[PDB]
Amino acid sequence: EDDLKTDFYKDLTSLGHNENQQGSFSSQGGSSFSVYSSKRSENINH
Repeated sequence: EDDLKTDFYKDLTSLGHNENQQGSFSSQGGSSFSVYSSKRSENINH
């Protein structure tokens, strides 16, 4: 007699992620008064 049995099992999984997010925000507020005289300025950035 000769018997010969053989198994080869291979399993491969690859997972990839690339994520890119940008946000840039700016707001301005201004009031001006002249002759009473006043100047008023506001600026905000995020």
